Amino acid sequence: MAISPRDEQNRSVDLWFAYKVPKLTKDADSDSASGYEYVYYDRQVGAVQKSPNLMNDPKGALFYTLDSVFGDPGDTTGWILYNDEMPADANRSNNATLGHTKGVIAFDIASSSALWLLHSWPKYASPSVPGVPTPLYGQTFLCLSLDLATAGKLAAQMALHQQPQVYLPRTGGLDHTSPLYALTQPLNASAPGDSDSLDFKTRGGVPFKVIAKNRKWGKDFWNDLVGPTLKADMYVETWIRGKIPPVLDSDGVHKTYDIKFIDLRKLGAPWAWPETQDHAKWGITTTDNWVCVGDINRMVTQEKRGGGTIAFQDPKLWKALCETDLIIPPPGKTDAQARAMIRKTHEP
Amino acid sequence: MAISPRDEQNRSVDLWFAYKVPKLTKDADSDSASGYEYVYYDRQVGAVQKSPNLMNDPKGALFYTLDSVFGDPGDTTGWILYNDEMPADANRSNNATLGHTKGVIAFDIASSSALWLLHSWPKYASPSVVPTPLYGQTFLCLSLDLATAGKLAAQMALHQQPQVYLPRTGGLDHTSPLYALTQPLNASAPGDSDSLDFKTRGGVPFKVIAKNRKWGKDFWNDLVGPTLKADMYVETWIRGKIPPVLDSDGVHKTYDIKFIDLRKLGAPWAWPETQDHAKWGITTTDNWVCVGDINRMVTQEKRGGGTIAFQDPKLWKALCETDLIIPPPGKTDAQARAMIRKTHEP
Repeated sequence: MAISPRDEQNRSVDLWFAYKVPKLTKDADSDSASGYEYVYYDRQVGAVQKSPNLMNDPKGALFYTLDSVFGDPGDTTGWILYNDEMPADANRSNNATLGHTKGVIAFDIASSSALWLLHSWPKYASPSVPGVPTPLYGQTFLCLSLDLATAGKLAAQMALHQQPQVYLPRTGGLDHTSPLYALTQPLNASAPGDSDSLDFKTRGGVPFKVIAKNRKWGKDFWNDLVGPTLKADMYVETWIRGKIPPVLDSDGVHKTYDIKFIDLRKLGAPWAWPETQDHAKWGITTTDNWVCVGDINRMVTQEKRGGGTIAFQDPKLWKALCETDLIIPPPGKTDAQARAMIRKTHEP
Repeated sequence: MAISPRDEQNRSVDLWFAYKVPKLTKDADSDSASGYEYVYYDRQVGAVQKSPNLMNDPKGALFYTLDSVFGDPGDTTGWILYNDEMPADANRSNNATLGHTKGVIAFDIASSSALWLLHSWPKYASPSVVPTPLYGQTFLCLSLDLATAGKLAAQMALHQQPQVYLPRTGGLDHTSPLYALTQPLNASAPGDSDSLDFKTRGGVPFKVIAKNRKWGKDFWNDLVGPTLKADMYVETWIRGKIPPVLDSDGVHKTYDIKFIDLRKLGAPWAWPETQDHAKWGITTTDNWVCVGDINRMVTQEKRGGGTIAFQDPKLWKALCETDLIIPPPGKTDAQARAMIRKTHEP
């Protein structure tokens, strides 16, 4: 009854991760993937595996987690929802200056418990309308078990840097002095620095960092902030960070050759797809097993808006994500030539 | 020194059209096309053919036309520039409630002459100062008299509501509709669309068919087609996103399916329609060619914009024959065409 992430069988769990696949076409009558299939990971199952559920079913870690919050809240249960693209039932108009951060912070004062769900779905989530979010993209999800003090400290950072667009909150009787309450009130883009990083732990003791940029930041979020904060290089060499132009097949006909693919087949999830059909808001380091899941994608071109990423160390998840790389060269080209075309997208 | 479109040899011409190719690559070290190559058409040459020039050269119809305006203007020469994405030297934030329209109206009051250049480049043009080469684009440039340019300006003030920047009035009287286009656009438009008939100085009839920000229907099938009393040729248009499709190696990939192919016009390139601004269309009969501000996507913002429509059997046939359909692996031409039509769904 304390607020907690829920796993695939509705059991309380300290942390979970999911990678949802995009909608993928088999033929005119059927999809290979609807876009709600996913792989699931937590440290109890100990492996990244294909889920038997669809994410929009009323089953699986996402539903069980959010239903445990919204379904029958206590007198001191509350929540903060935010999204730069709010769902249709939101209680405010859009503010285009706020951060491109999306998520849910839920809490219960009496039990001193909280959770944080990070996702990248536009128009999600709603506390009373099961909205149908888009199936078209690969996406990642991270859900963490928190104590109330950690949720408050996180909300204080977000009020300063990420500056999320908060909608339909429930305060559960919070003191107006609480940073959780302050996050529901108007924000001031005032901080003099351009970034911030904080250390936290889950209730289970798993260390993580929240690494944020604000509207002043104009450099490379990944190589100039995240990497240096982790004291490790981001593994970027096969990232798509811009557009590859159409590539010649033959006789002057140029086609999309994606070159870089994300491949989950080693995890029992029988799908591989272009990185351009992926939100690509995760990254790993080349050493020390850091996994980052967050608000900011891999494109060199970015807006001057707040946002951040969660970083934590996980050898098992790091290995699984490392092994999702798939490089397919265009016709007549080598692997080295394909890698050079990918790296060219890193040029501004 | 009367204002006029200039052709590929820097001679005055009543009308010209250009189709610029996107940047196209062979590998990381070589490109098949820089994205400044183009085919050119006017009624004097009477053929749609690849230009010897690049559009960023200090020659060719685009350079010669704009240089005849910006290069050494007389005291009565002026211009209205507009773009929903203003260039950097405007030093102003964009107003997203104004129209998609991009272009240049230039004029000289002493000679009662004007020209209209329609283009689709963001952040362009600037009277003193590199536009993206990444997309296929169309251009149209028309010779107008000052009265016609003012009638067009009056329509724009109501419907397209273009975002004007760095104007030069050339001493325009403030009661001119051209001058009003440089002032804040506050007039309320009646209805959600408008269509007007015009002619070039050379007598070529054209229509300007415009929607305003209250329009929420299909610009092409519900406004343009009915205005022209013809059907738009849309059956192979990409009007939405096609998901990745399964290949035999077990991986899902981008298959473009619909390509734009200029090889029969001497330009040895074909490319995905998704790498094309696709702001042109033709009808199935009566030889209508439309070049404008509005692309083919079903999803549209509620903002102003329009298209220029005129009849030209020669350009119509050239554009019609640029279709190229390539099915995904294992699929037939019929299945490919059904996948394209699927992008037309609401």
